[PDB]
Amino acid sequence: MYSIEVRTHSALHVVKGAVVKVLGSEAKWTYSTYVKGNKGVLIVKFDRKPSDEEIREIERLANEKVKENAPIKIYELPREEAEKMFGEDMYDLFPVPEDVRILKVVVIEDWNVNACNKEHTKTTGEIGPIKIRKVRFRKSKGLLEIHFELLE
Ligand SMILES: [Zn+2]
Repeated sequence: MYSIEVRTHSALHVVKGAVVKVLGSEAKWTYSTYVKGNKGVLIVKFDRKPSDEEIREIERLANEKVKENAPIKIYELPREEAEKMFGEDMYDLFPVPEDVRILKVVVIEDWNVNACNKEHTKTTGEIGPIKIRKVRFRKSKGLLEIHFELLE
């Protein structure tokens, strides 16, 4: 019972984790994301159009994580300490403004770690079913787009 957008924003972290499990470290860098209502889009740097099989697996794993109802942990830490603890992987391609010394790090254990200060659900179960609507690879930009939506 969080707003729909809070659930969708939380889904981005679950979807990213699935993307990395399926596609590997080559897709670990988020370029951008966007949420509107129950719809979201995750854009990561990648070098090819995933196969229908890979796409189906990303969706399955995302939903499996939701069903597990794992906790979505938030750690507030000095920026340099977070860097020592999590390394470069907690960041996306657009660096957090340099003046930010207090960082909030979102952790879904063994799934995804990301510096993000937005509101999130407390557990992955609160997100609800996730459906991948469209996947688009922009060869010229080296970016992979994953469009999805929440069933509630
Ligand atoms: Zn977030």
